[PDB]
Amino acid sequence: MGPGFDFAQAIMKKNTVIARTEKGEFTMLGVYDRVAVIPTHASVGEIIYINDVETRVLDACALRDLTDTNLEITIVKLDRNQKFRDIRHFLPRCEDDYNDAVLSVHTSKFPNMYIPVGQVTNYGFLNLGGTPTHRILMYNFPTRAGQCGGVVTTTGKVIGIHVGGNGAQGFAAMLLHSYFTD
Ligand SMILES: Cc1ccc(CNC(=O)C2CCC2)cn1
Repeated sequence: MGPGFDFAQAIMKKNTVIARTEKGEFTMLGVYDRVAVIPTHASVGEIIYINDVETRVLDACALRDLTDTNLEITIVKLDRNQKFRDIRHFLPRCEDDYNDAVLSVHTSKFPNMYIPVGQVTNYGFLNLGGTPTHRILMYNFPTRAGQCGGVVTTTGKVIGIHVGGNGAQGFAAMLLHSYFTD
């Protein structure tokens, strides 16, 4: 409907796949080459389904900060025959607050879904499903089951992936440029 949504749809059409693990279907953001991200609670194994194709996982790393605190981001390298458009130049370099964000989801259950979530707070610490978690972004939208892995964007930036909510607020893990240097 506006430049926020246009940015969102562009990231969603070229840089997302549907990932299926034993814990469900997730929106999965492709970042560059064969490297994508997913919430760590997806419990990625040796094999994952990508758009319903059986795919070997070449590497998976659950990120933690230098205090050894969960960040809820798993970086996955897929044995896929095709590279993602490199979007690393849309990743923020630092922890920050944002205005006017969109949360975008693409699954069997929620195809082509775009939610204007509004102001995003650098919340920091969250007890997420009983796990101490850092670098959490917060937005005042009642997000629901099925939205985990959804991409959080502003105009010009891919800032996070949706990892949970409490019925009134939603929570995203930050994406930082430093996670994807090579
Ligand atoms: C569906 C669609 C595709 C591309 C575009 C043009 N803008 C971009 O490519 C953005 C830079 C990162 C995403 C707009 N809408």
